[PDB]
Amino acid sequence: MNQPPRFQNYFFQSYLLVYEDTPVGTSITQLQAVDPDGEPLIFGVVGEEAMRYFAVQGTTGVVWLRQPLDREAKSEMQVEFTVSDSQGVVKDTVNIQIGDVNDNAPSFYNQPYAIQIPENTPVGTSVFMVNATDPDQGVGGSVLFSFQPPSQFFSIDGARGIVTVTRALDYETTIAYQLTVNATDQDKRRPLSSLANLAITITDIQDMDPIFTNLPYSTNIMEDAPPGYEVRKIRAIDQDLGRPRGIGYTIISGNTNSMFALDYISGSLTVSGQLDRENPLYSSGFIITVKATELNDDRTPSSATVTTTFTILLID
Ligand SMILES: [Ca+2]
Ligand SMILES: [Ca+2]
Ligand SMILES: [Ca+2]
Ligand SMILES: [Ca+2]
Ligand SMILES: [Ca+2]
Ligand SMILES: [Ca+2]
Ligand SMILES: [Ca+2]
Repeated sequence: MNQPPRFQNYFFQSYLLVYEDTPVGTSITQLQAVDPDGEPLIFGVVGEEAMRYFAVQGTTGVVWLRQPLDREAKSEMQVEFTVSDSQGVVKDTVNIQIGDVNDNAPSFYNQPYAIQIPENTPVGTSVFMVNATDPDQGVGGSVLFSFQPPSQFFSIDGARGIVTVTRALDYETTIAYQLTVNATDQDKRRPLSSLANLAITITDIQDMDPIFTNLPYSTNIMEDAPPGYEVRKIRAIDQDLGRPRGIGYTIISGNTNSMFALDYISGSLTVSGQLDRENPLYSSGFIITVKATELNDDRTPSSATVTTTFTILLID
């Protein structure tokens, strides 16, 4: 009594691994069967998808790949093979798993990457997160982030891609950082990587005292010089250039007999009294000190001040 053949390959009970990089023409396996009748057998494969991907040599059982594979497109196939004798056909299904190779670089997303942060951001603070996927499996899909070149002022966490400030920032030294993030997969035979720019703008904070312009201020004037005559226009600026504050100008000392007047807003230092060169109160001249004070929006004084001391002499 003729008996139908039986397939034997382990992979009918489990899966047949075919790596995605297998070239067209490669023999991916050989079907094996037993039949008790001393009779030739014919091997093949059925189904439109399977017959397009695989060729079976009728006579030997050898299975060949007809078509290129791509795990990231299709990771898996159900495939029915057949073995035939003089009596009929036997069919069994095989789950064919498409094995992964590291053939994709990491991809950044949510670009462009840029942030604005103020110069007083504390060391330790996390200011950005990069995002990247890699569709490969295992270590070939595991991403490590780093800065190339590395930064003295920022770090990025290898696994999480979180950027932190690692040294005190300062608008007065550096207003912009152009950093470069690297994303590398962990596949040790063939690693792959890609790059993204990260733009960090720095923002100004009031942390600089004002400073006097056009120094020095020591001036000689005619002893005859009348009331209203401008000795000098005094000028100071907020060194915080991003959102400067107004300045208030005062005379602190040495203005003997209220001889001079200093306009609070304009800095115009003028003669107010009648000059008398040899009066014993000021025969040596005037050693005047002047203060510029940064003002709050609402015109009340701040603590940011600067003083300069200069001499006014009187001439024949
Ligand atoms: Ca048979
Ligand atoms: Ca692929
Ligand atoms: Ca990869
Ligand atoms: Ca892959
Ligand atoms: Ca600063
Ligand atoms: Ca500042
Ligand atoms: Ca200031």
